[PDB]
Order: sequence, then structure tokens, then C-alpha cells
Amino acid sequence: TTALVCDNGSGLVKAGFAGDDAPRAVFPSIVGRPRHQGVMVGMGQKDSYVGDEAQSKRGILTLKYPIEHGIITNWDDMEKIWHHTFYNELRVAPEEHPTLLTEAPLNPKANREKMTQIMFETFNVPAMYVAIQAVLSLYASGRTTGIVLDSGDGVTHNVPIYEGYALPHAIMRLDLAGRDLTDYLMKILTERGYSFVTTAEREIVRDIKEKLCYVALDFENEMATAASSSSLEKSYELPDGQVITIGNERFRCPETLFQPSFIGMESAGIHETTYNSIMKCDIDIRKDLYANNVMSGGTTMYPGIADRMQKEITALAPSTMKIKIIAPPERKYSVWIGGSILASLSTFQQMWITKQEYDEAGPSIVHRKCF
Amino acid sequence: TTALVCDNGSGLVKAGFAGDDAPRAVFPSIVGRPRHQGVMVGMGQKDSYVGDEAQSKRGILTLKYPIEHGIITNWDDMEKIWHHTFYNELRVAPEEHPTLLTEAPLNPKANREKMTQIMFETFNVPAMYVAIQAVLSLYASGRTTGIVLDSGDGVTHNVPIYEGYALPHAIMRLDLAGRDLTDYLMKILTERGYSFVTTAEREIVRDIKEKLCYVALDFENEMATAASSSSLEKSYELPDGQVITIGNERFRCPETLFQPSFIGMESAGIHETTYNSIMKCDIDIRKDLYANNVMSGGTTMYPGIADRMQKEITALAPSTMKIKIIAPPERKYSVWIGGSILASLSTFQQMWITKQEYDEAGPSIVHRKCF
Amino acid sequence: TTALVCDNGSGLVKAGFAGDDAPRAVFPSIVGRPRHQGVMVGMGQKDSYVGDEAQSKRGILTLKYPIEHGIITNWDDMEKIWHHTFYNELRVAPEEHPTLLTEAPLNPKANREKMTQIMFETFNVPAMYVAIQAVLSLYASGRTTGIVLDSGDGVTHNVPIYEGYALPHAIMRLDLAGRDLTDYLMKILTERGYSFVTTAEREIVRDIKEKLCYVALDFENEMATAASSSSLEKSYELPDGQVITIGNERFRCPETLFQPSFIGMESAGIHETTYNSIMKCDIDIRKDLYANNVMSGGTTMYPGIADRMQKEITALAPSTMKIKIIAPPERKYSVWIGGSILASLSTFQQMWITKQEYDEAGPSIVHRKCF
Amino acid sequence: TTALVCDNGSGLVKAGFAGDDAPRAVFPSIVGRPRHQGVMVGMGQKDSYVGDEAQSKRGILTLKYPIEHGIITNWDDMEKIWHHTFYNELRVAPEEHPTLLTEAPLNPKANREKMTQIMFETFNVPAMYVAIQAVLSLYASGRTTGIVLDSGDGVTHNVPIYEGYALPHAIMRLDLAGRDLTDYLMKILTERGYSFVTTAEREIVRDIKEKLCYVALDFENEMATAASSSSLEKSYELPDGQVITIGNERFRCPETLFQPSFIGMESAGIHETTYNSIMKCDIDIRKDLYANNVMSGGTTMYPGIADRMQKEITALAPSTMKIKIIAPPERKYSVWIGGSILASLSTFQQMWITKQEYDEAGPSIVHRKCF
Amino acid sequence: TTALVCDNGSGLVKAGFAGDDAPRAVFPSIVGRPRHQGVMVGMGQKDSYVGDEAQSKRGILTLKYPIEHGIITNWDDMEKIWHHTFYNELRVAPEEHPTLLTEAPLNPKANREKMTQIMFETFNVPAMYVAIQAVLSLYASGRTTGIVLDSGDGVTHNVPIYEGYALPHAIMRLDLAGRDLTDYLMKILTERGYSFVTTAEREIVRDIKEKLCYVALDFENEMATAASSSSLEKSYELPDGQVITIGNERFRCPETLFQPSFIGMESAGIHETTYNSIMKCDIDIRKDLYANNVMSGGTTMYPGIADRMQKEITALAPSTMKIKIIAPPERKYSVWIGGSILASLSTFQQMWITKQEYDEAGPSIVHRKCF
Ligand SMILES: Nc1ncnc2c1ncn2[C@@H]1O[C@H](COP(=O)(O)OP(=O)(O)O)[C@@H](O)[C@H]1O
Ligand SMILES: Nc1ncnc2c1ncn2[C@@H]1O[C@H](COP(=O)(O)OP(=O)(O)O)[C@@H](O)[C@H]1O
Ligand SMILES: Nc1ncnc2c1ncn2[C@@H]1O[C@H](COP(=O)(O)OP(=O)(O)O)[C@@H](O)[C@H]1O
Ligand SMILES: Nc1ncnc2c1ncn2[C@@H]1O[C@H](COP(=O)(O)OP(=O)(O)O)[C@@H](O)[C@H]1O
Ligand SMILES: Nc1ncnc2c1ncn2[C@@H]1O[C@H](COP(=O)(O)OP(=O)(O)O)[C@@H](O)[C@H]1O
Ligand SMILES: [Mg+2]
Ligand SMILES: [Mg+2]
Ligand SMILES: [Mg+2]
Ligand SMILES: [Mg+2]
Ligand SMILES: [Mg+2]
Repeated sequence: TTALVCDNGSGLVKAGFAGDDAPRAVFPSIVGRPRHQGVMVGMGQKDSYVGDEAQSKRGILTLKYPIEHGIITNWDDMEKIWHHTFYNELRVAPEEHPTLLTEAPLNPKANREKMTQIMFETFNVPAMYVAIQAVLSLYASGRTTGIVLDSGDGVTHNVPIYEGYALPHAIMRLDLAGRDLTDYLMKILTERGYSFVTTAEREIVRDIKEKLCYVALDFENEMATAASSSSLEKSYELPDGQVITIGNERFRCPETLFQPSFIGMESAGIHETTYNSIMKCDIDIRKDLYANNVMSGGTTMYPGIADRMQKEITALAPSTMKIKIIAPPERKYSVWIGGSILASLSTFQQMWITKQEYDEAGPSIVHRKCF
Repeated sequence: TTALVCDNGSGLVKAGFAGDDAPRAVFPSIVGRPRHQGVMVGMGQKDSYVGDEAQSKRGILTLKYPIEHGIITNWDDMEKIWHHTFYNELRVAPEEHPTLLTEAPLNPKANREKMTQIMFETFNVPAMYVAIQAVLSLYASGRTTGIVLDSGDGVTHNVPIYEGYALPHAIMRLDLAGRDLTDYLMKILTERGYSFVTTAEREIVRDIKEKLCYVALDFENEMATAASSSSLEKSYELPDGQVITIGNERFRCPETLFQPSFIGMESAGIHETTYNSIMKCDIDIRKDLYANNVMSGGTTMYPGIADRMQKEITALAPSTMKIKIIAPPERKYSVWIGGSILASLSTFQQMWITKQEYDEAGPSIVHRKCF
Repeated sequence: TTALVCDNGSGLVKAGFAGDDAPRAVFPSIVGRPRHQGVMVGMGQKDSYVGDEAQSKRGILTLKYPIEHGIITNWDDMEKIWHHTFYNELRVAPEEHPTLLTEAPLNPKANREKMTQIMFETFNVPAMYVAIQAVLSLYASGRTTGIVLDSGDGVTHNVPIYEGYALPHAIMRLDLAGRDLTDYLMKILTERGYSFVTTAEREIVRDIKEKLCYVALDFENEMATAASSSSLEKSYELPDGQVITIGNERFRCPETLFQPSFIGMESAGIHETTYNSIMKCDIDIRKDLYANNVMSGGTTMYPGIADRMQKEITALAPSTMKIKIIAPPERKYSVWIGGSILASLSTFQQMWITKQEYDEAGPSIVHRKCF
Repeated sequence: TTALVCDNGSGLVKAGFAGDDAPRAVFPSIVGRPRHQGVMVGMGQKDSYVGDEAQSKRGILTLKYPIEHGIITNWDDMEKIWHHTFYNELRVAPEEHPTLLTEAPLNPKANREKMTQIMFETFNVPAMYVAIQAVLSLYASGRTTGIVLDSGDGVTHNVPIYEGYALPHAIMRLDLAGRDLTDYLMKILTERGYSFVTTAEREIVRDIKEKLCYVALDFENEMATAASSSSLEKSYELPDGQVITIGNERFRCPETLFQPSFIGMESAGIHETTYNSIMKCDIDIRKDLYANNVMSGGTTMYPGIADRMQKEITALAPSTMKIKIIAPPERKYSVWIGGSILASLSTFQQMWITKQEYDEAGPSIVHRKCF
Repeated sequence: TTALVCDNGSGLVKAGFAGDDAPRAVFPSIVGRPRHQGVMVGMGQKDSYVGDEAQSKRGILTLKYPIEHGIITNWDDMEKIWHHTFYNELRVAPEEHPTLLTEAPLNPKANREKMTQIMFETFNVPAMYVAIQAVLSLYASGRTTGIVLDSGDGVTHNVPIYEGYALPHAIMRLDLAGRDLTDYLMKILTERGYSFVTTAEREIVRDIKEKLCYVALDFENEMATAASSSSLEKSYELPDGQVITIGNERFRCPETLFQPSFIGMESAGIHETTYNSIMKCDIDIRKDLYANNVMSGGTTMYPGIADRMQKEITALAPSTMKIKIIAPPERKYSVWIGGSILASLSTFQQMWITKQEYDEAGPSIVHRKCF
């Protein structure tokens, strides 16, 4: 039997089974659809490529993401990704065991409801449960208390947990994430003189970002340093041999998380939203939350981001508040890892929503009871 | 049943059937019409000679090419060539099976349309399909991806294909070909002191070119070498015994492909047009295209042209771009060969345009649907 | 004193002075360089012709554009154009007064920086200021709020302004413009059977486009109309007497602005990019932006393009959004006109970058402070 | 019915019918008119003797040739010869069947025109056709391609034929023939000491020439041989018993064909004119012409003339040109023989010019249409 | 000092000095060599007569032309002509000043090279320059743009010039000229019945041609007119009193320029070659070329040839092409005149090839640098 864990995030989908130590199936949430005219006969083609298929044909296909802002849009294509996932990446038929899904808290309930329908109609799984991503991150860390700053490709959200429970009113979901960082980077690459404009290039730039970008500890002085030094200039060989070289842009990009106004974003900097969430919590627990600032999600994989985060929070907080940030190796996958744990974690058997219950009450009961 | 493949190029027409390994009928696209007065009775003459007939009477007849610049002009004479082809070279009546025709992409649609009419009215073939020459070249090579540099007697064209499809906007057709090389050679033969002026001589010179001309790897220094050496001086015995000897002209002629300005041509050198076509392609695939520079057409049969081509492209491209040129023996006929394949290639049965469909919709539907 | 306004766009350079009502110097951004061998002595020639000189010798000289994609490439030749401009078209020496330059937002900063150097070293102007083209367009219209859809020869860009300010993050620069339309037209003229291939012909075709092309309101049905009517067939007498006649191509050409995929372009149609820019703006102002869709640039001079634009945007927008497009006579020059205004507009004296400041801080300060 | 063939050459007239293998009527083109006073009554005389009549009375009559240089002069006497021919030699009245006449190409059209009148007014033949002598020579040889070197009593002409047609511009008529050879011989016989001065003697000398003269292969050394040897001295018994003996003169006479300057002739040697005619032909066919040097006419009946001709041409031509001369037994009559063939040759019925057509259009139409 | 201009054309050599308004030395390019045996002692003879010497002894000497087809053959005799020219016609020793030579473009470079040697070794001139004949024709006309149709005794060539430069690839040299017209005329004079066969007669016929021949405007109808009218019959008194009368031949002769096939020539008519040359030029300039059809060379001195030329070209060209032919009085000498100008034309001093440079680099540098 066992169970299947599916970290259906944007950008990357991470799948593996209960009790596994690593999301064996890591591939991109991309569907590619033939950008050009079909000359040549017996091409072996199909009007849909997914994951690494789309990657191999990155500059041939129009690449689309089925979801955006943590919201599922192209339901058909999303479904197709799951189909591929289960049958080609995992190679297991739904009915063999229940599936653990996940979502970022505070998102249009239609997502949860429609996924439920799909799971119990397209796939017809034994049972299903959708869990909040942040919560799973703590399960991976093995903590019952802390602040979860979960920031990935899709969205960023901040959850406060304290011996379980979680405090709804202090949960904040910020529409600022990896995709925005990517787009911003392209814009400033134009300033330098590298016209990256295509989606194929958005994807290429994603890699560029991942390889070179880092977080400044003192943005202002490091900017000033860059203005008088070539030491930060790093080269990157594009697919076609076009080596490009990137300077201050290399940290100006991730800096936008701390100064959102750079992309026209109204809200406060990421560290300020963290702080504010903590401010919404009772002073009886604020101290413990300060000592457990769990960071996760792919956008926390920048060099020095934790150090910068500590610095920033320390400045915002009062003296004696021992700001302790938790950001271990492989935190990038902590949500999926937590899922592996929770799914295998005995007691959880009573939480699964059975197909029977779906057939009885329907979608809405999941909306009501599953968290 | 089977099917007939007809490589209706300029200069040479290559015909044979589906599944054949060699265009059994190779003969020139020439119609000869009595240049002189008809004295002598019972001469056994007719006012039209084609192919090898025209060749045997090369200096008696006015020799004309029905097509030029890949465009069909003298429709009547072109038709006559096809008539001869089918009935004397192939010795098969149209209705026995469908015919695969071919054309260079980006040419006045009237060609396609009027050929269609002829095929289904003069010949009344079962079904017909006109395919792009470049595409067929890859079929012969067995590739689904690559750059096709197809340069023959008629025109030169560069097509970029990538797992089929082909990228229209990067297809470039260059009005520079074998006939221009021939004419240029005659002009510089005059410089030497060999007044070649006649069409009979154009044809003779064509052979001369084919026998002696080669591509310099370093034109400048090889020119300088020629200026101080008789080693490149080669003799050629003309039909009437007039042996002629040719020096630097021997490579100055084919050099014009790389420096078109030599004949007053505005456009960039052949390697530059290749490069530019690749530049119009997405950087996601440029690398693969660089590794699959398929050369074909009769004008690529020059000694060292591939080596020169590699050198040139390598200089234009950035480091790491492993410029790999594909130019096998018999590439001269790769288009016809590809036709043999495609015609026999099962699936292609669904592409044939039937006479019924012609009768229903007419010419324009072929223009619209057949590629 | 006064001041000089220089609309240094691609294709056409428009110059005149502050307070003028018409760019007295309108001439093409072309440098011509002798395509052929120099026989004949005392020809009165020089190895560089510009503007109307290049036009008069259009088929003798190799015609090149110093800039492309809004980016300055051949700095030397660009400089030469400015030299000619100031001394022969305007007949005024730099030091007499400051010069207002202009650029399309979001372009490799090296342009701005190097122009700055030239202005204060080759010309040594009193003071200089580079302004965003879109902004100047509104100055001409006399508006403080609106969407500027500026689409000329060089590039197309969409800027959102609202009581001044402008919203950076919603500014989009599209690499699709007049030159692409021209090239596309040539390609489809080949389909018809008019082998336009030369740069001289690119220029001739530019005129052809300007004279005959128009924007369909219902492309599909107008295409269908063309397929059964000669009413759209219009004749054009080429320089050498060759009258040509153009059919559906006449609107298929400009249609590519609305369906970019026709030239292999990844991005969405021009109206969709307009819409999207507005979507990036706050809903508090979107309505006003919808009511002020200012169109400018030479590519908006097509018959019915505004009507088509309205139709398209109206479809994209929700009900009640009174899509109001602003596209007055002479909008083709609105940028230069705006420059005339702004330069004369008192307050602007505090914005000029003085040569002193250049000498003090250098290029980079202009990059930093001038917009 | 059948038809009559009349080889109206100078010197000898050869007549016979279509399909005959030998010109049954061979007699000289001479009219004799009483050189002396008429004493004796009942002499049985008439003031005109022709052919063998003139021969029998050779030293009594003033002997005149009606034509000279291939041109008809004494029309009356020429007519009289034809009268005699038809009625005494052939013994057939004109109206019984059509008559094939012949002429050397490139001669004053008045000949053709006036003969036409005579044929359809004096004789009133059913139909008539005048054919080029050279062409008929090939008909006798059964060739469709070759050089015809036709050299008789009248004139010498060189025609190039290639699968029929014939190439006008390379046809050369040389005013050097048997009569000139005869006269020259008389002049050098005087050098020896044999005062031959009369026309009767011109005729006698003609025989002498025919009996003894031969062509040297190496004139210079054979001359030198003669200068030290009596082996070439040959005796000839004149009518009155006067035996004469001839030495070097025996080959000096025919040598003049190769060195025309000997008689004050401007033009090049016979072999050079042959060569030159071939040079006027396209190099595509020159080789075949070299391999088909058909010689005919009475002046080619000299011993070793073909061998000398080959030697000479071989020297003029380049290596590999297999000079092949065609000069069969009875080539002396090849023109008449060809006539016999052509006249009997079915198809030729469509070429005959009918008396009706003569009566309709008149002389000029023959000039225009008959060749 | 000054300079000497030598129009070394075939047929006539025209010499005079820089700045002169008329080639003071006009005499024929003929060398005469004693056709006959030298009896008489103290004859005052020499074995070489040139120019008017050869003319006075026209029927005594074998007359030869040192050059043919614009190619120098008998170098020795050509040299002798120049010797005579300089010392007897001009009466000036080489070293006094530089000499301007001329040639028709597109001729065996050996001519240029060997002349160079002679000029700087036989004559040892200060400096020398060989210029293209067509170019000089425009200098005489005072034009910087036009088509030069230069047709003389030697050859015919068509050059396209446009504000100097000249377009190599559109230059066409036609091997059809005055000498061919002369020979053809002789051939058709034979048709009439005037056996002109000698070189002395070729020369006489040249005069006949010059005096009577004219160009038909409607050859067909004028031929028909001649066929029914004696109005075109003109008489010419030959040297020996033999008056001859010429009819239709009078215009049939020059007609061959428009219908080359009359002499077995493959190529198109003179007006067609003009047209074709223009077709090879860019459409940007074709119109101006149409408006500047400069005609020169002795063969353009026929009555109505310009009118016929206009008619013909007008038919070939499209409407609106204002075919303007330029053919002034004395255009026969325009090349020499142009030479007079260019040689005196200041700047040209920098073009002269000095004897020093010859001694330094040798012949080949002239081939390379002088045009
Ligand atoms: N090693 C890395 N360095 C920098 N950025 C990264 C790295 N790995 C992933 N990212 C960014 O984080 C995002 C993917 O993280 P992930 O948490 O899987 O997103 P999601 O949870 O929405 O799937 C992408 O936008 C990616 O570019
Ligand atoms: N072996 C060869 N060497 C050099 N040139 C060749 C050779 N074979 C053909 N060519 C040239 O290539 C042309 C014929 O090639 P082909 O591809 O059949 O032309 P097309 O495709 O237009 O029929 C001719 O111009 C010919 O002179
Ligand atoms: N009247 C017109 N009709 C159609 N197209 C035009 C017209 N005028 C200009 N264009 C096109 O617009 C471009 C020139 O406009 P302009 O705005 O001056 O460009 P830029 O701003 O880059 O100088 C050219 O590509 C031109 O062909
Ligand atoms: N057997 C011969 N040997 C030498 N010369 C001959 C012989 N037969 C004929 N001839 C010469 O050739 C001429 C006759 O040949 P023929 O071809 O009949 O002349 P035509 O064609 O003008 O009638 C005469 O001048 C004659 O002397
Ligand atoms: N007045 C004339 N009328 C007709 N033909 C002429 C006249 N003058 C010269 N020609 C012909 O033109 C030729 C001479 O012209 P020219 O241009 O001097 O020749 P080239 O340039 O080769 O010296 C000769 O063949 C001559 O017969
Ligand atoms: Mg996540
Ligand atoms: Mg081909
Ligand atoms: Mg603009
Ligand atoms: Mg004969
Ligand atoms: Mg001349």
C-alpha cells in the first residue's frame, strides 16, 4: 500500500513516496506547445510536452505554466502534468494508495475543491489530503514551534506555529516570488546590454540567477563596491556559446525581496513582513518565535540570505531577542520531506479524506475539514 | 502501383521511383531549337531536342533553359521536358502512380499552382505532392535536426529544421548558384585569353568548372601562391582539340560564393548567410544546428569547400561551438534520395494531393496545404 | 541662445529648435558606402553619403543603418550623421545652445553613456538632456495621464503615465517595428512573384508599404474578401517603370503587429501588450488609462489601425471601459513636438546636464539622473 | 513519269534520270562557231556545234564556254546546249517530267532566276528544282554530316553540313578551278618550250593535265628530285604526232591549288580555306567535320591529292583531330549521283517548284524558296 | 611637356595631343606587304607600308590588320604602326611626354601587359596609361552617368556608368563590328552580281558601306518597299570606272546589328544587349541610364540608326521610360576626344604609370592598377 507524496508547487513538482528521503521525481511544472509550423512527416511529435520534455524542446515550444500566483489556471494542462507524473515519473496507478497534496495557505478555495474532484475522478485515488506547505516544513525540521518563512517559485508565505495549532490571523501570503525575481533580473540584464526576452530565455535566466545571484549583507556599500570593482563580474556561457558577464545586477536582483518597491510592489520588505507576522502574535510566545525562524523554499538558497535576514530582523527586534534562523541544507525540499514524514506518520491515517467521503459529501467537505 | 519521384531542379532533372537508390534518369533541363537554316531533305529532324538530344546537338541548336532563378518561365518547354521524361526516360504513363515533385522554398506561388494544373491535366496523375528540397535532403541524411545548405544550379537556400517543423522566418533563399559561377568563370577566362562566349561554350565551361575548380582554404595566400607558381595550371582539351590551360581562375571562380561582390552581388558571403540564418533561431537550439550543418546540392561538390566552410563558420561562431558539417558522398542527389524515401515512407500516403481534391478545390488548395 | 531638439530615432532623424512647430530637418538615418569599383576620375565623390545623399545614390551605395533595435552599433557612422545634421541641415555650431536628445526606455545604458561622451567631446554642447520618447509624446498631446503606445521604425514601446511619474514596472519594450514590417512585406511580395531582395529595394518597399498598406478591421473576412475580389489590387510604379500590383499582402503585412507569430515572434499581439501593461497598473487608475490610449510613431499611420486597435482592446477589456484612443494628425512627429515644448518649457532649465557636470562627474551621472 | 537530273556544271554537263547509277550523257559545255571562211558547197554545216560535235571540229570552230566562274553569260548558247541535251542526248521532251538542276552556292541570283524562266518557257517543264551541288555530293556519299570540298572545272566551294541544315556563314566559294589549272599549265609548258596557245590546245592540254598531272606530297623535295631526275619526265603524243615530254611542270600545275599565289591569286591555299571554313563552325561540331572531309569534283582526281590534303590539314589542325578524308571512286560524279538519289527520294516531291507556281509568283519565288 | 593621346582602335588609329580638339593624325591600322614579285631595279620600295602608304598601294600589297577582335596579334606590325605614328604623323619622340592609350574592356590581359612593355622599352615613354574607351566617350560628352554603346570597326561594347564608378558585371563586349558588316555586305553584293572578293575590295567596300548604307526604321516594310521600288537603287563608281548599283542590300547590311543571326551570330540584337546590360543594373538607376543612352563609335554613323535604336529600346522598355539617346556630331571620335580631355585634366597626373614604376614592379602592376 504505502502512500504517495506530491509537492505540487509552481516551477518544480517534487514527487516521491511516504517514508522516502528524497523526492525521486523532480521536474518542472511546464507544458510546451509547438510554437511553429509542422513541416516534416513522421516527426514523432505530440502537441504537449512536459517537464524535461519541455526542457529539451525549450526553444521550440511555447512554454506555459499551468498555475500562477499559487492559483491553478490551466486545469487541463495541470491535470496532464499529474498524469505524466504518476505514470511516467512514478509509474504507479492512483488506486494503489492515497496521495498527499499540498498548498500555500490563503488561496482561492476553488483550487482545493477542483483538485479534489480531479483526484477522485480523473485519478480515483483511495484517499487524499491537502496539507499546508509551511506546516510540512516544520515536520521536516522536527519542530513544533517556529516561524515558517516559505518562499519559492510560486509565492511567499509566512506562518506562525506554536506547539502546533498555528495562528490564522497572523498568516500572511505575499505575492512575490522566484518568478518575479527572474523577470526583474531580465529587465536589469537589458540595462547591461543583454536582451533576454524569450520564455526560453526566462528559463535560461532562471539558471543564471541560480548560479550567480547572492544576497548582499550591506546592499548600499556592496553596490558602491561594485561601482568601483570588477571582482563581482562573473561570466556565464549561454547555450549558444554567448558568454555574458554580470556585475552588480548579481545581487540587485535578490535585493528586491528586501525592497519590493524595486518591482513596483506596494508591500514591505520580506523581513518586515516576517516581523509583522510575529507582531500579530501574543507577547507570551514572540520570543520563542524569534528563536525559531525557519526558512525554506528555493528562494532561500541564496548565499548570505540567512545572514542578511538575521541582520535585518535583529535591527527590527528589541535587544535580548536572540534571533535564531533555521535554514539547513536541503531546506529547498523541506515541504516534500515533511510530507514524506506526515504521510508515514501513523496517526495521519485518521486525517485522509476517503473517496467514500468524497462520494458522500463531495468537494466542500475537504474544503471544510482538510488543512 | 508504387510512386514516381521527380527532382525537377534547374540544370539537371533527376527521376526515379519510390524506394530506388539512384535517380535512374539524370539528364539536363535543356531544350534545343535549330539555330540555323534547314537545307537537306529527310534530315530526320524535329523542332525540339531535349536532355541528351540537346547535348548531342549542343552547337547546332539554340539552347534554352525553361526555368531560371528557380522560376518557371517557358511553361511549354518545361512541359515538353516532363513529357520526354515520363515517356522516354522512365517509360511510364502518369496514371500508373502519383508523382513527387519538389521546389525551393520562397518562390512565386504561380510555379506551384501551374505545375499542379499540368500534373492533373496534361498528365492526369493519380495524386501529386510538391515538397521542399531542403527537407528532402535531411530525409536522405536521416536527420530530424540540422541546417540545410542546399546550393545547386538554380538557387541556393538555407533552411533550419529542428526535430521537424522548420523555422520559416529564418529560411533564406539566395539568388546565387551554379549558373552564376559558370558565367563568372567565362568572364575571367576572357581575362586569360580564352574567348568563351557561346551557350554551347557555357555548357562546355560547365564541364570545365566541374573538372578543375576547387575551393581555396586561404584564398588570399593561395592567390599569392598562384601568382608565383605554375603548379595550379591545369590543361583541358576542348572538343575541337584546343587545349586550354587555367591558373588562378580555377579557384577564383568558386570563391565568389564566399565573396558575392565579385559578380556585383549585394548580399553577404554564403557562410555569412548560413550564420545569419542560425542567428535568427532561438539560442536554445543554435548549438545543435551548429553541429548539423548539412550541405547538399551540386555546388558543394568542390574540393575543400566543406573545409573552407567549416573554417569560415568557426570564425563567425563563438568558442565551444563545435561546427560540424555534414557532406557525404552523393550529397549531390540527396534531395532526390530523400524523395525516394519519403514517397516510400508509409505515412506519406496521407499527404498526397489527389486528383479528386484537385478537381474539387483546384490549384489553390495545394498552394495552401502542400509543403 | 535657445535650444536644439534632436529626435534621433531609427529610420528618420527629426531635428528643429525649441519652440518650433515642425522638425525642419527630416531625413533618413542612413549612411551609404560605395558598393562598387571606382572607375572615372574627378567623380566628385566621397566615401560616405548621408540622408538624402544616400537616397539619391540608393542603388550605388551599400546602405547601412548605424543603429538597430534602438541600439547604437556603428558609433562612427552615427556620429557622422549628427555632424551632417548640425552643420548642413541645421547649420549651427553645438556651443550655441544645449541639445535635447531622446531614447526609448529600457535600452542598454551604453547608448546613453556613449552619446553623452560624444555630445560633450565631439560636439561640446553647453548642456544636454536625453528624454524618454513616450513622455515627450504626451507633452505634444498636452496630457498628464495616458498610455503611450509608441511604435516607429526602430522599436515599439508602451509606457503608462498618470499625472506624471510613470510606472517603470509596467513599461514594456517590444522588438517589433517598421523595419520588420518592411522585411515581412518583401517576403510575401516574393510569394506573389516580385523578387524584391536588395536594400535599395528595402527602401523602395518601405515607400510601397507607406503608400498602400492598411489595417484590416476583420482580417479573416477581409482576407476572404481579397480571395474573391480584385478591388484591393493596387498598382505601384517602381522607379524603373516596372509597375507591380499588390493584393491581400497589402494588409497581411501590418496585420503582423497584431499576430507577431507571422514573423516567428514569441510575444503577444500589440493590443495584448497594451492591455497587459495596463493590467500591471493599479485598478485605481486603469480606467483613466483606458480613456487615454495615446498612439504615436510612424507605424500608427495606417488606415484603420486605430479603429482596429479600439476593437481589439474593447474585446480584451470589460464592459464600461470606454476605450478612448488618441491618435491626431501629425502624431508621427509627436515625440519631436513634445521635445520642442519641453525644451522651451521654462522649468526644464533645471534639468539640463551641463558640460561642467559632465566634466565633473562624467557619463554615469547622466545615466543616474537624466530621464 | 520519273524525273530528269541535269548536272549543269562548267566544262562537262552530266545528265541522266532519277534512280540511274550513271550520268548516261557526259559531254562538254562547249559551243563551236566556224572560225573560218565558208568555201565548198553542200558542206552539211550549221553555225553551231555542241559537245562532241565541237570536239570533232575542235580546231575548226571557235570554241566558247557559255558560262564562266559559275556564272551564265551567253544565255543563248547555254540554252542551245540544253536543247541538244534533252533532244539528242536524252531524247525526251521536257513535259514528260520535272528536272533537277544544280548550282554552286553564292552566285549572282540572276543565274537561278533566268534559268527558271528558261525551264518554264523554253522547255516548259512540269516542275523544276535547283539544288546546291555540295549538298548533293553528301547525298551520294550517304552522309548527313561533313565538309564538302567541291572543286571542279568551274569553281571551288566549301560547304559545312551537320545533320543537314548547313552553315551559310561558313560557306566559301573560291574562284579557282580546273580552267585555271589548265591555263597555268600552258604557261609553264611555254617555259619548257611547247608553245600551246590555242583553245583547241587548251582542250588538248586539258587532256594532258588529266593524264599526267599529280599532286606532290612534299612539293619542295619533289621539285628538288625533279631537278636531278628524269624519272618524272613523261611523254605525250599530240594529235599530229608531236610527242612532247613533261617534267616538273607535271606537279607544279596542281600545286597551285595549295599555293594560289602562283597564278596571282590573293587567297589562301585550298587546305587553308577548308580549315578556315571549319574554324567558322562551332567547336561542338568541328571534330565531326574533321572526321568527314568529303572531297569531290573533277579536280580531286589527282594522284595523291587526298594524301596531300590530309597532310596539310593535319598540320593545320591540333593533335587528336583525326583528319578523315572521304574521296571514293567516281566522286567526280557525286553531285549528279546525289541528284539521282534526291530526285527519286520520295519526300522531294514536296520541294519541286511547279510550273503553276512559276506562273503564279514567277522567278523570284524560286530564288526565295528553292535551295 | 604636355601629353600624347593615342586612340589605338582597329581600322583607324587616331592620334593627337592633350587639349587638342581633333585627332590630327587619322589613318588606317593597316600594314601592306608586297603581294608580288620584285622586277624593276631602284623601285624605291620597302617591305612594309602603313596607313595611307598601304592605301596608295592597296591593290599591290597584301593588306593585313595587326589586330582583330580587339586583340593584338601581329605585335611586330602593330609596333611598326606606332613607330610610324610617332615619328611621321606626329613627329615627336616618346620621351617628350606621356602617352594615353586605350582599350575595350574585357579583353585578354596580355594585350595590356605587352603594350606596357613596348611603351616602356621600344618607346621608353615618361609615363603611360591605358584607359577604357567607353569611359573616355563619356568624358567627351561631359557626362558622369549613362550607357555607353561603343561600336566601331573592332568590337562593340556596352558599359554602364553612374556618377562614375561603372558596373563591371553589366559590362558586355560583343564580337560584332564594322569588319563583320563589311564582310557581310560583300557576300550580299555577290547575290546581286558584284564579285567583290579581294582585301583591296574589302577596303573599297568599306567606303561603299560608309557612303550608301543606312538603317531601316521598319526593316520589313522597307524591304517590301525595295522589292517594288528603284528609289533605293544607288550607284557607286568603283576606282576602275565600274559603276555598280546597290538596292535593298544598302540597309540589309547594317540591319545585321539588330539581327546578328544573319551572319550566324548566336547573340541577341544590339538593342537587346543594351537593354540586358541595363537590366543587370539596379532599378534605382535604370531610369537615368535610359535617359542617357550615349552612342559612339564609327558604326553609329548610319542614317537613322539612332532613331531605330530609340524605337527598339522603347519597345523593350516599359512605359514612362523616356528613352533618350545621345549621339552628337563627331561622336565617331568621342573616345579620342575624351582622351584629350582626361589627359589635360589636371588630377589625371596622379594616375599616370611612370616608367619608374614599370621598372620597379613591371607590366603586372599596370594590369592591376590602371583602368
Ligand atoms: N539553488 C538555488 N539558488 C537560487 N534560487 C533557486 C535555487 N533553487 C531554486 N531556486 C529558485 O526557487 C524556485 C524553486 O523553488 P521551489 O521551492 O521548488 O518552488 P516551489 O515551492 O514554488 O516549487 C525557482 O524560482 C528557482 O529559481
Ligand atoms: N561534380 C561537380 N563539381 C562541381 N560542380 C558541380 C558538380 N556537379 C554539379 N555541379 C554543378 O552543380 C549544378 C548541378 O547541381 P544540381 O544540385 O543537380 O542542381 P539543381 O539542384 O538545380 O538540379 C550545376 O551548375 C553543376 O555545374
Ligand atoms: N505615412 C506612413 N504610413 C505608413 N508607415 C509609415 C508612414 N510614415 C512612416 N511610416 C513607417 O514608420 C517608420 C518611421 O516612423 P518614425 O516614428 O519616424 O520612426 P522612428 O521613431 O524610429 O524614427 C518607418 O518604418 C516608416 O516606414
Ligand atoms: N581524271 C581527271 N584527272 C584530272 N583532272 C580531271 C579529271 N577529270 C576531270 N578533271 C578536271 O576537272 C574538271 C571537270 O570536272 P567536273 O567536276 O565535271 O567539273 P564541273 O563540276 O564544273 O563540271 C575539268 O577541268 C577537268 O580537267
Ligand atoms: N561615316 C561612316 N559611316 C558608316 N560607317 C562608318 C563611318 N565611319 C566609320 N565607319 C565604320 O566604323 C569603323 C571605324 O570606326 P572607329 O570607331 O574609328 O573604329 P575603331 O574605334 O575600332 O577605330 C569602320 O569599320 C568604318 O567602316
Ligand atoms: Mg514550495
Ligand atoms: Mg537542387
Ligand atoms: Mg520614434
Ligand atoms: Mg561540279
Ligand atoms: Mg573605338
